[PDB]
Formats: sequence, structure tokens, C-alpha cells
Amino acid sequence: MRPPQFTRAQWFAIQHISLNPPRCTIAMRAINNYRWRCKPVNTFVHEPLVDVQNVCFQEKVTCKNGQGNCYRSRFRMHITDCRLTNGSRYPNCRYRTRPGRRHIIVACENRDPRDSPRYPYVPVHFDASV
Repeated sequence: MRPPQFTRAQWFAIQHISLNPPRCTIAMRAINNYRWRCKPVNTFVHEPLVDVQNVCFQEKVTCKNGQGNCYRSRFRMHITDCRLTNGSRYPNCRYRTRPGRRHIIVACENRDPRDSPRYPYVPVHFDASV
């Protein structure tokens, strides 16, 4: 679940934007610290923050949940898919790291008041890795 201390945009960035190349088992720890079971699957976008934010102005598409506020990246982006190993037992979560470069789809919305006023419309959910 989203920890209440983070806005939707903040949690999206924590889970899905990687400045440095992600090694899944290391990078997932900050996420699973807020959880009570290992996150089974998680995608990181390894691109500058502004490039990920800018997907919110690209190709508008229907979201998997039926909402209309999703967008598909114009270009393939560098991503890393993290999948929990079959032997992992919470709280010790290990991941397989599957890098790639694909179009992404994100949901976007107006910023929360607790989000930076410099980005009025921001990504809040990772919808798809293709």
C-alpha cells in the first residue's frame, strides 16, 4: 500500500525512478521497508526525472483500470524489471534483475499540494512496462 507519509507522486518516484543503475535486491529494500510482504514485481525507469515526468505530455491512452489519464512514452526508455525469487521469504527479499528498453505507460495527475510546485502535472502510477 502507499505509505501515508508519501504523496502518490512521491511514492511513484521512490518505487519507479532510478538515478543510478538499479540492482534489484539492493534497490528494493527501501520499498519493502514500508511493506509487510515482499513486493513480487517492480519496474524501475532508469532515466532522468524530467524525462519520466514528460511522459505525462506524450501519447494519451486508456489505463489498465479504465481511467483515461494514462500516457505512453514517445520513445523506448531504459527500464529494469525486478521479480522476487521463488525462494524469497519475507523479510529477506531477493530479486532477479531483468534490464531492458521499452515504451512505458504511466498514469498522471495534478500535483498534490505537498508535491513540488514546479511540476503541476506528474506521474502517479506505473501502469505497464510495454
